[PDB]
Amino acid sequence: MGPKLFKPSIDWSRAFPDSVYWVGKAWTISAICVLAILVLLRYLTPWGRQFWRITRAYFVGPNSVRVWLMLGVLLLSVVLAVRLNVLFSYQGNDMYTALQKAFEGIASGDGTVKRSGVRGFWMSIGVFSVMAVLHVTRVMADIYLTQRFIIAWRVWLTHHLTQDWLDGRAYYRDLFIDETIDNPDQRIQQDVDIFTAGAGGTPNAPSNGTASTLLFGAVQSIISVISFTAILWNLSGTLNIFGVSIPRAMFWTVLVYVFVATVISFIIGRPLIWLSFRNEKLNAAFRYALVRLRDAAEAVGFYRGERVEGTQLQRRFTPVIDNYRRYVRRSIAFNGWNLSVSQTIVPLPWVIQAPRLFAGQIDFGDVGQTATSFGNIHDSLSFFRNNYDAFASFRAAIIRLHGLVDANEKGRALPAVLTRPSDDESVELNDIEVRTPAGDRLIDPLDVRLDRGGSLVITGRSGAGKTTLLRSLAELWPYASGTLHRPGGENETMFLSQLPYVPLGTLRDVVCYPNSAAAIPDATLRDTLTKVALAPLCDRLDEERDWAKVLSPGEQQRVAFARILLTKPKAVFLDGSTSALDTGLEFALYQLLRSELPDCIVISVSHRPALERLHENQLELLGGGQWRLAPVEA
Amino acid sequence: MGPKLFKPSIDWSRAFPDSVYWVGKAWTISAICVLAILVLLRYLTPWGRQFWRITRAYFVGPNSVRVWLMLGVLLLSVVLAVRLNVLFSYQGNDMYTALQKAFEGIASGDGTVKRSGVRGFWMSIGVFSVMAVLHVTRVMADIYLTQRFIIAWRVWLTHHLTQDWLDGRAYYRDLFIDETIDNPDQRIQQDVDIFTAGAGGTPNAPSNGTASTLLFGAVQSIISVISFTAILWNLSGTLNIFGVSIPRAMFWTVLVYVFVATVISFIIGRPLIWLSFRNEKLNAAFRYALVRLRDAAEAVGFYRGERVEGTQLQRRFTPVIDNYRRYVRRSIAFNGWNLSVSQTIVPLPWVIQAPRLFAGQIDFGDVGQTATSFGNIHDSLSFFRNNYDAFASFRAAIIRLHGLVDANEKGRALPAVLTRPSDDESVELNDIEVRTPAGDRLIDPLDVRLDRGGSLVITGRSGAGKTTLLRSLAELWPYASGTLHRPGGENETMFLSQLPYVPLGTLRDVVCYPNSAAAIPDATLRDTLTKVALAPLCDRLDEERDWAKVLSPGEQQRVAFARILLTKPKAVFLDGSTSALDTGLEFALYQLLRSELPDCIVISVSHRPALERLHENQLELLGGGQWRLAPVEA
Ligand SMILES: Nc1ncnc2c1ncn2[C@@H]1O[C@H](COP(=O)(O)OP(=O)(O)OP(=O)(O)O)[C@@H](O)[C@H]1O
Ligand SMILES: Nc1ncnc2c1ncn2[C@@H]1O[C@H](COP(=O)(O)OP(=O)(O)OP(=O)(O)O)[C@@H](O)[C@H]1O
Ligand SMILES: [Mg+2]
Ligand SMILES: [Mg+2]
Repeated sequence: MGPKLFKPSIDWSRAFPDSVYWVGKAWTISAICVLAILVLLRYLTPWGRQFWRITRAYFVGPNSVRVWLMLGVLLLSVVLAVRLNVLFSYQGNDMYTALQKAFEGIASGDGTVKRSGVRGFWMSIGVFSVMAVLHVTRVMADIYLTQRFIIAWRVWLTHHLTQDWLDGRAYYRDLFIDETIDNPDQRIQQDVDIFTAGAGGTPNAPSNGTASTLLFGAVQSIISVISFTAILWNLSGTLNIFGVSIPRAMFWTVLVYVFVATVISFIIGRPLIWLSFRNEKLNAAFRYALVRLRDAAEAVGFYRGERVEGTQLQRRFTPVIDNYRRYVRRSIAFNGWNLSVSQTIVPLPWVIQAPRLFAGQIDFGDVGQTATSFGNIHDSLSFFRNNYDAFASFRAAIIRLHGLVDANEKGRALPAVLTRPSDDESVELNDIEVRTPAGDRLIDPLDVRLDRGGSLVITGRSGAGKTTLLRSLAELWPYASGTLHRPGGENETMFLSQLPYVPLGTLRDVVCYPNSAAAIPDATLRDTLTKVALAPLCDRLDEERDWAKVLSPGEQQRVAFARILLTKPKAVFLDGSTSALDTGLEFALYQLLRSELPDCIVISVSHRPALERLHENQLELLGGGQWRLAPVEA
Repeated sequence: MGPKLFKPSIDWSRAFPDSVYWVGKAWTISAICVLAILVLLRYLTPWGRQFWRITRAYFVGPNSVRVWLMLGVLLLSVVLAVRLNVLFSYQGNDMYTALQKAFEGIASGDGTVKRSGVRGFWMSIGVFSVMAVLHVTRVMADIYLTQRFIIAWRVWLTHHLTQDWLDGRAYYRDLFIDETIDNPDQRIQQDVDIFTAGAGGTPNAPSNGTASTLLFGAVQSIISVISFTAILWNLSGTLNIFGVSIPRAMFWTVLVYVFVATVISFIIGRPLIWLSFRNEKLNAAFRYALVRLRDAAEAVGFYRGERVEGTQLQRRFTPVIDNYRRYVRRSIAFNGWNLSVSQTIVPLPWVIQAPRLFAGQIDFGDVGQTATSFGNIHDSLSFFRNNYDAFASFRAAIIRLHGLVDANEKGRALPAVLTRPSDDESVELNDIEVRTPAGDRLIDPLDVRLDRGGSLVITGRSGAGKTTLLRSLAELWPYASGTLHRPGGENETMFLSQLPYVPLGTLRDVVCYPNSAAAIPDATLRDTLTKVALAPLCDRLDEERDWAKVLSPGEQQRVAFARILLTKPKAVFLDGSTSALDTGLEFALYQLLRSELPDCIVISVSHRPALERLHENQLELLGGGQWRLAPVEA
């Protein structure tokens, strides 16, 4: 309380050479405990145990020597933010220190403290011109850095998940597992963005800095409590209320005040998670019902069915807007509580340090410098309930993804049929039985053996087990028993489907489907198209329009016979394959196939009685188990 | 500058009875010009001319007497926010007025102004206890109101758009228009939320108040400039810089300072729109390539095609992350400019009103009350460039939707075939010619006439014009010419498709497809299923699993013959319909159809030569135009 002209808090020279040493002391002692508190979170927390299984291999191994070095700069770019906020309070003390001398020198009649109290006011603006360029050049050097880390996380994670999805035929076997999951188109396109952005339940947009990320919004709000506690601890008073006498009231009041409002802020947003998990599923079972309609547009027009289908969208839409009107009724009562507790504390330090100012105990700088600090350590400890709803939707993005990796791990543990390679050319099978998930019986244990040159046709009933035998002989059906010896290899067992399939790309990839695009010489790609009477498609081989609804269904089978000859297998199975072709061109194709390929074991399924002149054995399924194998004659 | 104890600015009694009259004066004079400035925006602005065509009928007509009454309360709940912010400055003047008397009474030796200067300090907290409950009970009474307006906008708009999509067979004819649009599954599920939320390019989440909406963030930032200009205008000084002498410098400096930084903030974010339109299309042509894979899972397994399809996702993914690394390079240089101009103005009023305080011109209240006002009218005029990027993505949500309503209006202006109702039972056609969009010729102008009891089969070549004639006779194909007389009605011309189709719902809707669910008596729904040998599906009629991949393709045709008999038409066309059934059950079905329905004009397309014993006429297409019509014998 001395009548000296002006006393600055710090010397302001040897201030920058001293504020570099504190950063170097507070970097390492933060990092070597942050790694400990993360490693302690991986083991003993059930929302974080499922985190490491999702994104394991990106952090260990040899390639992760660059990710940690990118991560280690962002801790520096947070300590450098706390160190500026300390000096923004140490500057703001001096204005309210100098403006008391500059006032009372006028009323006291002094002429040497008014002249020497205003020299401090033209000093404290001199700090606010260099501590305000470093604040602007930091934030613009922070948006660019944290926008080049999550890109290299997303572009690796959405490649790691797809290769595990379609690795082991797990894109088909997931429909037979017990606790089935739904619409995996959303867990790759959409819910990898929210999981790797870390912000909320919202995808990232190019303005998210470090201060809006759930991991780095916490370490910034823990360092900024340890650093701002050495100032208030030697500033509070001994408030003697009735009863007991508190030694330091201001520092110990906020610590019990935050704790009561923290526990109440956790038992309100408790079912807030499962109301934000259903909203991402009900708005994904709605967008499937339109994509099923769009590329089925031809068959709905012939039926005039625009009044039944109009009921289904209203039946699948109305539980979305009904599961939103009880989700907005929860996130008002929770958000109305964390506003009514962050307002009724703001005129607190102005009344506990009020009578110590009208008496000469302090000198008007400490009131403002106390208000700035109490409005900082209370807000930075208020991070752990004011950002709870933006953690809830994030925790519904970890369960949603973890239900995919642990659904194609249980997708390959179902039984199948064992295959072994033959020695030269033979298709034999010892015993094969197949069933139905209801628990029926289709085929009894049967036996057959075929050699290099041979043929076989399978006829039977209308819908009693004729494709299921083909679905079980390629390791694609779960309920079966037996073995198989095949002429194995890479592409030596070519199947075809009862319904035709085309790919998505250009016309150069529609004809060479199992092979790649450039592995076929273009000089004789067009020549084999003339052998199957597709002359007017020899041109326009480099178009780009979709071929799903352009070609006829009778034109998608003659292109498959071009797919057979461009791979040259030895164990071709094919069913249907002439559902639209007339008689007169079919056996011409078969006499072409026999004369271009001498020895391929043709195994077919047909209904019209005009193919038995081309096969030497015949298997008939009477349905229910009784089968008969016989050679044909005349 | 009087030495009186304390002078409050307003009387603080008859303050609430006077602050109600100003709200009533500032409500109507705001509304009757806001309607004018909106009506002037509808006509003469090309981003707003397309706005009224999207959402026209929700604002005119008889039902819109409730929407305007819901809208008129939110203007009151914004004027009530500006009127509190005026008094938050009129309160904050009094602290810095009283704390000068309370200081200089200590140094001057006075004992009757120190005692009577501190009584003002225990008055200005008495205002901060009632003007802080009304701030909390307003915001929590504002989140609830604006969350029940956009729900009743979304739940009407996403119903208005779908009924216009599939009204006039415009879900199929859009593939023949000139400037084709893509993936209309996204313009209904996703891009109705951003258009009706009004916030940014982000969907709404249940914490958006009035202060985060592009319409009501502007009227709140125009009233709050007219109201805060009567205070600074009688407070600035006459700053005599070298050269000319400005009469009122502080008020006229900010007005030319915002204008220079506003024009520069518009020529930086100029191509920011078309970089935020491509991001919503490239992340919607990626989510189609997985939904095409998921329900095509059977045919890919037989082909082992997991290496070509793995190239296509990487070919369709990499221009998404490449159209993001030049979008983050634009929204840093723009966002680095509107931060470097909202920082270099903040120590301005502390240095223009500095020497008027160390001399006794003003009395330390006006410095703070000037700083609070200059940090308010500068920020509220800074709304029109600090919220420009969140307008750009919104303007890419109006073009994206307007390309849908103006794409099924041009989707029904294509030519077709004219139909007229017959008198009793007759299918005649005068002349019909059909073509191909390349400009080929399929069928010459032909003629045929059929009566009550009759039949016809159409055979021909492999893929030369046999379904296109059926696609043009139901007003579904654009390139055709001619007329038709039909036995019309509601459901008296039933077609079938060459590929079978099932609906999505339960098993009660898979068999009664053009009719509704409850319009069929359940006592005889099961009895007609026994006539087509579907006995073991008579049970389990109320299941819920999807029937796309459960039934066989040979089982989806015998259920269609149950769809025919449950509607009883007179002019049934059917093609294929026996692609999987063996001989022996087919003519049993036809002799069932002839014996349950006596007179229906059966018109079929078939390839196997076993149906000509059931028809009396026959049309043969030789391909290229030459056709022949003849009766069959033996
Ligand atoms: N974009 C297109 N949309 C529809 N048809 C096309 C298109 N481009 C070409 N076409 C022609 O349409 C014909 C399809 O014929 P249609 O629709 O009658 O099937 P189809 O010949 O009856 O098949 P099938 O005879 O095997 O049952 C093809 O021959 C093809 O030349
Ligand atoms: N969820 C299911 N998945 C697969 N098959 C099922 C399922 N439920 C029942 N099935 C049985 O599978 C049989 C389908 O037979 P398959 O797959 O061999 O077709 P298909 O009988 O060859 O058809 P078609 O003989 O007309 O070509 C049906 O008879 C049905 O009883
Ligand atoms: Mg089958
Ligand atoms: Mg056809």
